[PDB]
Amino acid sequence: QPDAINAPVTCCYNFTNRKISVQRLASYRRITSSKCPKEAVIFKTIVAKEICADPKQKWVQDSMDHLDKQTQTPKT
Amino acid sequence: QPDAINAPVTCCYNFTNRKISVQRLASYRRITSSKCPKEAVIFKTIVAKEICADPKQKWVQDSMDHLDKQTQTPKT
Repeated sequence: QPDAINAPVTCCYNFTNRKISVQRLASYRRITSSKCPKEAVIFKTIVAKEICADPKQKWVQDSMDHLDKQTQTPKT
Repeated sequence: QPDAINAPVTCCYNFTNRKISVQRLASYRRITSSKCPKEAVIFKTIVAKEICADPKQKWVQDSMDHLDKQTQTPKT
């Protein structure tokens, strides 16, 4: 018993495999819908160029982390 | 010479083929990216349930029209 199967499933096709400077990365909305053939990272650059990036990369593990901590500034 | 090929291409897979009441349709953002395997209509219902609908249907031709004229009210 599905429910809302006619949904625009936001998915990707390629992945910015170039070390994109964390500066260009204005934000990151990791894609991962159950209907997408492949997961990805929506590195919303500064120009709003949502770039799907392979989360299994070694440069997205660092960048995606600063975005993972670029919202609220923790304290010590 | 491409440019931004690692983009999250918002596409669909199925299409609400049931005559969805124009009331449920809160808005419509017709999908049609050059990377999507199929065009569609993002009938943003009231619950924000973006429903990709076949623009080649006979009920989406009427609904999609009221959405096509549900923004500004023309005058005579």
